[PDB]
Amino acid sequence: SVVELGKMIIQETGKSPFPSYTSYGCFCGGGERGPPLDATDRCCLAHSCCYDTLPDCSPKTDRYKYKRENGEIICENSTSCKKRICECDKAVAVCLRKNLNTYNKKYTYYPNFWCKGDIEKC
Amino acid sequence: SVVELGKMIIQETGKSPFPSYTSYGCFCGGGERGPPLDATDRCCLAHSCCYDTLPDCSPKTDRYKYKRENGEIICENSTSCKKRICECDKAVAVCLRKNLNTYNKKYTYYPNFWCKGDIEKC
Amino acid sequence: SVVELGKMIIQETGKSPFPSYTSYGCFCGGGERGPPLDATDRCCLAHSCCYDTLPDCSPKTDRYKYKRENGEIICENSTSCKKRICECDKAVAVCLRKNLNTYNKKYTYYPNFWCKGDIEKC
Amino acid sequence: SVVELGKMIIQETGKSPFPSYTSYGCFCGGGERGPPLDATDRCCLAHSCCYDTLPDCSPKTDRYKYKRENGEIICENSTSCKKRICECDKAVAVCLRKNLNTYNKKYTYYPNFWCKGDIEKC
Amino acid sequence: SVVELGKMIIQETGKSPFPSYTSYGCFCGGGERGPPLDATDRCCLAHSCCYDTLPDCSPKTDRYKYKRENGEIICENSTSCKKRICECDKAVAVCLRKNLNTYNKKYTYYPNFWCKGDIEKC
Amino acid sequence: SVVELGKMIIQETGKSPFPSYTSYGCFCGGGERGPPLDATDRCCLAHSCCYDTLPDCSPKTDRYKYKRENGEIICENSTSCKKRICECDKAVAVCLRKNLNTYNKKYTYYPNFWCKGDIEKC
Amino acid sequence: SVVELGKMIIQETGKSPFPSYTSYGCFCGGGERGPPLDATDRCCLAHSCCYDTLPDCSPKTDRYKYKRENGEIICENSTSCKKRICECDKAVAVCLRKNLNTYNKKYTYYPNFWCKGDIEKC
Amino acid sequence: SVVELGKMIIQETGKSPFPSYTSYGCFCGGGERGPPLDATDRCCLAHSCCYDTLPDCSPKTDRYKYKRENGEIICENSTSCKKRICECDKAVAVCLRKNLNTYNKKYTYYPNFWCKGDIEKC
Repeated sequence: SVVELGKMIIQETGKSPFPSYTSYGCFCGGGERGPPLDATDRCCLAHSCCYDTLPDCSPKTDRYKYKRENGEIICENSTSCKKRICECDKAVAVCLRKNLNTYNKKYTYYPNFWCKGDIEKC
Repeated sequence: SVVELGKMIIQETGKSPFPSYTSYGCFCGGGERGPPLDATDRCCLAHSCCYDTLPDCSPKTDRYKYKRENGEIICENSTSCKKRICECDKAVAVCLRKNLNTYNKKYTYYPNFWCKGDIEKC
Repeated sequence: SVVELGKMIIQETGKSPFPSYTSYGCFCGGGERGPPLDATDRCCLAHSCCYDTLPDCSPKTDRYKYKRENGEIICENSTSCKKRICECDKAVAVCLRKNLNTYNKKYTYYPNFWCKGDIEKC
Repeated sequence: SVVELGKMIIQETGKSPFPSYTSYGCFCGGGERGPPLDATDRCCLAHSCCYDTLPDCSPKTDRYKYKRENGEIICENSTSCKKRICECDKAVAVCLRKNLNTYNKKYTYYPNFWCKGDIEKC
Repeated sequence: SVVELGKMIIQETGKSPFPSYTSYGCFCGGGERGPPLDATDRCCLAHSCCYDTLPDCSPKTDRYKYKRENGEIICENSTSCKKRICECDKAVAVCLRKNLNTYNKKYTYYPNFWCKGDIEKC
Repeated sequence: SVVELGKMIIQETGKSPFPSYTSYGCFCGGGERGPPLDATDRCCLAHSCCYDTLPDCSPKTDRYKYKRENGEIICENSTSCKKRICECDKAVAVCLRKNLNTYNKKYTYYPNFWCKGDIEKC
Repeated sequence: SVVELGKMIIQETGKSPFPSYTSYGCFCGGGERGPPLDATDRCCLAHSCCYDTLPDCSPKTDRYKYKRENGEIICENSTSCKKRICECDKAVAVCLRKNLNTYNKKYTYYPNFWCKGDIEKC
Repeated sequence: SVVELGKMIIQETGKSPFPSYTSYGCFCGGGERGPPLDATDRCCLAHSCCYDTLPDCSPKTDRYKYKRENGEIICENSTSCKKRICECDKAVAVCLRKNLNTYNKKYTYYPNFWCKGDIEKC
């Protein structure tokens, strides 16, 4: 999925996952302590929470297929995980895009240890 | 603490002290002679005045901790100075955030002949 | 003169006073306390000093004329002030051009805690 | 000719003649008093002198044609005037392009009353 | 009094009269034909109409003095023309500032022959 | 007309054809293969389609006149083409304006592998 | 290899594929129609031709490994395709580097009517 | 020592260690595999090597002080470690400033897993 997630993101945002979103805020690129800095950071917390609903999968290595149809990303259905994993990544990509309006260049590289809130729950 | 103030600013105003505020107007990042240029500048003058009520502390260097509850910055209490230095910084970060609407980038490189009035009283 | 000087700057350095020099370091555009930041800043300190040798003139507001011959500035001499003022300006523009090799853009918005030392003597 | 010359210019430099060259330096867009500020301002003086040798014609207005064979300007031979005005324009567009490495954005808008030099000899 | 107007303008807008306003739109820096390109342009048409209520004087030349005061330009009252002229100038400067939020960088240099509208009536 | 269109674009969108629209999407400033990128791009496709209904005209070179009521563009009549070509341009110019809210500066330098869809059918 | 190629571009040129090359001229990032704008573009054309001698492969997607030894790129050999694809990439990366001396940023957003010539011969 | 080194950095280069050098090239912020990407990157390697000559100390953590006289860093000698460490930090700070002429913003964030060279031997 790392490959698929990356593709979806440059595609939906115009920004290369690395470094625009790999360490943005408190949750983009991983993280469990916030609170979130902004909406973009929220998209990331949601994404993680999403992956957490797929313990029977390997969201990072699971390769899958997806197509575009009238602007929307269409997830394949060959297998359960591929579909669900794709849906997680599809959602975060669309969310990042819908939130590009408040994307903050200076939040792109945010020191993880600055996030000291309690561990998020989902 | 100058370090903690920097976080508050980054997190609150959404800008990084350097270069957004280290040279803003007659008082941001330093300065004693006015008159202040705008609301933002005045935030810094007030900040400067707040520090003058802590002659028994070292606001620039005394390191302190803070937390974020309900989106609000909550100052620690291990020592009165840390508490007091922290409250000064919180106010300036919030005052800067409140006045982003009149933030003028040019005051970040103002004419060198501008801050030549007489020292402001607190 | 302030007008004639700017055009000198413009023709000699290729840069417009604003925002290239009106706020450079501790002395360009104004300032009494250093220490100067670099060769460029020192050109302006020397310019400040040069002006101080003309208490019988109005360096900043007494207009004058000058020509260019063989690519060099040639000051007029209708009045003595006009001549001496013009010489001061010609000198700074030449020093500015000459030091373009160390022109630092960041000194255009240096930290507000710099330039707070002794007043330089001419 | 305003058109052909116009065409050649953006084609060679990539800058829209107006407002990029119509008032650059002392000689772009017209001017007899210098001295030139840089190489670009000199391409425009060379241009003017090339038109000065067409009392044979109306170089500013006369219309003509030219081709782009192997990335270059080839003038037509329809009539002497047409052919000789095209060579004036071809020469200045190439000249300007060749000197783009010293084109100064702050010379783009240069007031001609700053050009005190005596009328330029060819 | 092109001096007073010039000063008022950088002071109020941060922009050098030349070249940021000397040829902006259809009316900045002269013009009887619009329509105005925008708010900024409308400030200028206003200014020139103001000057038209002064056949009584010579707006572009009668020198005068003003006081900045508490952020509000304050005109002098030695002569009528100096007061009337100064008021027309102040108004255009405050108008430009107030409309900096729509100042268009590519309207800065706008060819006058593109303004075909009828002769503007005040 | 290409000139007349450009003026229309500057007046209506507040953006200069170059580099704002000369390279936008798969159709602005040229292109036949889609699929169009966004609303701005479809304006151009439509525009290009509008030109196909004028096979007996030379829309790119045929010069025409037009006025401006208050803000509306009014096309001349001298000939059938000038009116028809002009209406085509007024159309795009107005379309480009109405869709500024989704104008994507990145589509100005979009991926070189993006316009391989099928030749669009008007 | 698109991923490996990009990393070679970053390494060899110091520019990221986006947006420095993904839309450069008629061939970088894609395109089959010239004429090629310059040397840099021509590197891409040669690359495209290089990719064509690999119909038995999936140059764009077959991932490979490589090392940097004494300043040089050293391709892998696990399979023939991986070796050949890598050699194609290495040569363009180096080629792109070798021509940084004529890199033109405007070719990053060239006119949309600029690459509709003949399909180039390999 | 993260304080001393951090301070030396901004002071010498004007760039905030984080995020401008905390992950630059293959060696900034730590790392043992290259090869180095450029001049800047080598400074860090040389810095890592310097620390390696101090196994009897704790260079990354050990605190110490320094002074700035006439623009140079002056290390203290309270203990040997503090002196040796400080000279390491100073060296890298100077090295960085000295090579800002090639600082590449595309290298500010370089994926460390892209550095596959053999473990550097100082």
